Amino acid sequence: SLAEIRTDFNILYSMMKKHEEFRWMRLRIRRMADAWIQAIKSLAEKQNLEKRKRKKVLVHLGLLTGELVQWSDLITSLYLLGHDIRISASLAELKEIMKVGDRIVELIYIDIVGLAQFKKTLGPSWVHYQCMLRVLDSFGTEPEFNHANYAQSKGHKTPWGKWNLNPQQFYTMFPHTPDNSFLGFVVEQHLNSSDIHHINEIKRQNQSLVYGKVDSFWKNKKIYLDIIHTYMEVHATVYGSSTKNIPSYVKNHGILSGRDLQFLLRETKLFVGLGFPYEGPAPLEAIANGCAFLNPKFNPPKSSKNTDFFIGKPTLRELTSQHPYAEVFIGRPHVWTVDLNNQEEVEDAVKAILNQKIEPYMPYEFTCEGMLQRINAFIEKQDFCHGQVMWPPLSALQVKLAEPGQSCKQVCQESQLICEPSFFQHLNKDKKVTCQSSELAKDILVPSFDPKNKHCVFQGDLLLFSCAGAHPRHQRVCPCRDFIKGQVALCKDCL
Ligand SMILES: *[C@@H]1O[C@H](CO[C@@H]2O[C@@H](C)[C@@H](O)[C@@H](O)[C@@H]2O)[C@@H](O)[C@H](O)[C@H]1NC(C)=O
Ligand SMILES: *[C@@H]1O[C@H](CO)[C@@H](O)[C@H](O)[C@H]1NC(C)=O
Repeated sequence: SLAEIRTDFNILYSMMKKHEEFRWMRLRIRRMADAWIQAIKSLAEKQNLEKRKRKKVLVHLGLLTGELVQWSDLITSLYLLGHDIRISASLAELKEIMKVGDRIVELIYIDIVGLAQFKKTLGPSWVHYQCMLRVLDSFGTEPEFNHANYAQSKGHKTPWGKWNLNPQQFYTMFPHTPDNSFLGFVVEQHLNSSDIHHINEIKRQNQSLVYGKVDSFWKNKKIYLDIIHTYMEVHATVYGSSTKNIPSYVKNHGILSGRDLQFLLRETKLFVGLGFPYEGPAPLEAIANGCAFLNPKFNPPKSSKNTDFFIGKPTLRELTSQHPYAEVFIGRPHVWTVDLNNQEEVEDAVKAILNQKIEPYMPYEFTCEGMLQRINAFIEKQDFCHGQVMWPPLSALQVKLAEPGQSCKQVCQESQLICEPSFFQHLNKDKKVTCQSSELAKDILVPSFDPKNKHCVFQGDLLLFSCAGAHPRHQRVCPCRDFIKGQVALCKDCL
């Protein structure tokens, strides 16, 4: 009934042998297995992992009836932590795994596809298991969209969301929506021992490498690159089917293996964002190998509102730059977020970059070990099956008052904290805000204070608490917590 840190992928490998569909994940796991095992050992030496209940866990990949990376890293983490995993990837496997006053599973990891299938399967008993769902939703689901009646009342047209879960049951690829939990993935290193001793030998050159494998992504960026070029060589890894948009002076390497790319990143001073693709791993991989990242700034920020790429998403989350995580959670000196319309700002950033030495940096949360700490913490401390939650600890709460036009998400972030939605239920009374009157409302923007009238508005619907949302007129009362540098998902007391 207690859980045992596994270090032998044999049992796993036979589990993942049972479908061709799993081959790509098998290969990923096999490749990283040494890193994965050093990780679980290393964690078990800095953390007592000896006192944990073995949990029976469904995982259902509707996807199989980016993602597969996260699935790989999740499934692997569940194994190394010693839990009893039932992988399903078909209606029949799911239907079999399911069909006294007990529960047949304690955790369920699933994607949006699988959730429709899970619901259709369990029918009425849905409710007996919904507190256990952990929904892999890369782009996230904001409370305004999760909550069906309210979405309808706001006239939202997207068929997505409307599941009425606790929004912390949504698991995202990057920490962009603090209404949801951050699961993430591991940024792979393709370097063995001989490469490590060789990684040293590589002398870094005053040369740039452009981010983008496709000629399309380069379109109308000549002015931007010409500024880079002024000061350093410009290398690419572009699939050269067409080169219509590639300046003549670009030194193309073509598509490289992960191994070869990492060696190239080691002789590169600057990795250059073109503005697409949005929040991918490549810039983390660059920063890890000691490159700086030139991060195009978005004015206005891009969202489901103004960008065809995001239309229909059940979230109004905005991108302030091509890589908001790199912008907010790494920043200078490693990351230089700059407006491409501001030619002077770009030139300055490039001049500044060329005159600083910066050490490599991989955030703890995007390693095998950080991921294991992070998932272990969610499994051991995050329970929705016993009503209102007590983790993270209330000791972590630090209230801020967002000014009109500012979300709780922003006010916490701008003060180097993260909005913690589980603290919202404790902001129910005024005990620099004193009310002369209060009312109840079912709105994502409350609790709110009107400092003109000294009128407070409290949340009347537990499912409408939102880190997301700004009041045009009023101040929002906001629950923030501290977080660990490199491990945003946790606070210091979160232990
Ligand atoms: C890389 O550049 C370092 C600093 O560069 C300086 O500023 C740029 C804008 C130019 O003015 C450049 O000539 C200056 O040195 C140098 O200290 C260093 O030698 C260079 N390293 C390599 C690998 O070439
Ligand atoms: C590292 O990988 C390369 C590339 O295939 C291989 O030839 C080399 O022998 C490896 N070195 C070690 C120490 O595993």
